[PDB]
Amino acid sequence: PIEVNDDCMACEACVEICPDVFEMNEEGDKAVVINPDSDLDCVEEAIDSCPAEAIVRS
Amino acid sequence: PIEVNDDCMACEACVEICPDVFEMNEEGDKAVVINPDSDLDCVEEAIDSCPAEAIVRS
Ligand code: F3S
Ligand code: F3S
Repeated sequence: PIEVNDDCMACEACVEICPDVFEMNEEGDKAVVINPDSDLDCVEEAIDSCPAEAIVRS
Repeated sequence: PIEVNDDCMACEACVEICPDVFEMNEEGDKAVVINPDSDLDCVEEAIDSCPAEAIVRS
């Protein structure tokens, strides 16, 4: 499944690109995965758009 | 890791009991796991307190 690692810089590109799969935590300093088994094509876009390369498939 | 399945009834007991691990999604109808690898003891409490038995360890 999809995970956000500790390299997250809170860029929030993933939230803008794929809102159905990524949300920011309450603190607002790390993205959260709402559906870790998503097949949406925006997932690939979010991974490719993360500067921190924080989004991975485990 | 910890997951919330589709049986979630949005009881939000998990959010009250272990706020560092569970948050509600934006719609507010499903809990989200902020740290799926957490070892906090409140995780066990949240699992035990979920009426829907929606929280599991995969
Ligand atoms: S830095 Fe974090 S907020 Fe999203 S764009 Fe990369 S996972
Ligand atoms: S119903 Fe859902 S909101 Fe939490 S208490 Fe059970 S996982």
